[PDB]
Amino acid sequence: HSPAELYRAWQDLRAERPQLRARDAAALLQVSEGELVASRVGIDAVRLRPDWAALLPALGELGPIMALTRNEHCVHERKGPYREVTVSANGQMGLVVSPDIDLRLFLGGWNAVFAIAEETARGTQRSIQVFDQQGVAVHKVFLAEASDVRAWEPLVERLRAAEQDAVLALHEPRAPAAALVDAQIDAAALREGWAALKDTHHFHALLKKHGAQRTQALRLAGGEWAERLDNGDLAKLFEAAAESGLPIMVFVGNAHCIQIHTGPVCNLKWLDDWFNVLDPEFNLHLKTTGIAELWRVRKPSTDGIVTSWEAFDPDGELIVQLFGARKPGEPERDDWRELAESFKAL
Ligand code: HEM
Repeated sequence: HSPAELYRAWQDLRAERPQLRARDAAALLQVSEGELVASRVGIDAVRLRPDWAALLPALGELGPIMALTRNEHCVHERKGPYREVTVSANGQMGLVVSPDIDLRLFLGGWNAVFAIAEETARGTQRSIQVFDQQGVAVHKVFLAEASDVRAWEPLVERLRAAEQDAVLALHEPRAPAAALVDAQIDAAALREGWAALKDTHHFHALLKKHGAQRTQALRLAGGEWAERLDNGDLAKLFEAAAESGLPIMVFVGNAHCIQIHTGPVCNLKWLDDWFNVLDPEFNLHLKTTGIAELWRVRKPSTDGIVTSWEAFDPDGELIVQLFGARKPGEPERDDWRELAESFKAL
């Protein structure tokens, strides 16, 4: 097929199935979302340069936006101004640090970026959308009610790519080391290192060190460090936290982007298999059925023990993580720890 052909095929599908979102439609059309979006260029999308160092700070020009980051089973939507942005010297790491938009950006796999200005009945819905080497969405930022609409066009023109294009280059997915079996992991060393952890940020390196998958290490850590929970407990913890006003942290990401909410959750709702947070500045959409394992995890650090809940899919990938709200230098709060431990292990 061609990009003109793809665009047409998609519009035909959406006419048939207006509930279908871009990501769903792309799958039905047997292409990546990135490809689908590129089929839009010259119609209602403009391809931008992948110049993250200029683009990311510039989004701050737009005022309050909505940032959307998801994986297969969980969608995180947070509202606020896109600041404060810092991008590393080597241009491979980005941060957005603020009480609202709070992001960790791993720019290396970021491949293509488009500015979309989509006709609505009456207005136009504008978004910046980023895609990875495989065409899978990385991160999106949506203009909303309160955005500075006049920043839009100058931003697009400044970042507009020379070759507008509608094809999109994609790379074949890169090496998966085969997992070791549990019996091949040095469990004592891993536990020793676990006990020695000084900052929750060092966890990743610890896994790399012993060659263990994250779920695998939890399994081998022992009950004092990690315990499996009934999968249905996660929604219940949200419900209990809603009940008390406890400020929590909710981490949701994919291989290339992590988005964080800090604060309480208040308004919660089920719709079918979806468990939802539905607050004015924060929406969360969790497909509970996609959760294969749920762990309570405890990690030592310089600020003391940090307790979190970590939900995984069938592939061993993290859906969402919960912590208590905390500043580096402060220990976690008792109310959080009490709630996190209140639930019975399997
Ligand atoms: C700039 C200041 C930063 C602040 C204030 C911050 C704050 C936090 C806090 C409070 C937590 C949870 C509580 C704790 O574990 O101590 C956390 C966890 C985390 N942060 Fe950061 N962070 C920062 C920078 C970064 C950076 C640069 C990265 C790069 C990836 C990152 C990635 C993570 C990840 C993955 C976790 C989850 C840890 C786990 O698995 O236990 N953060 N951060």
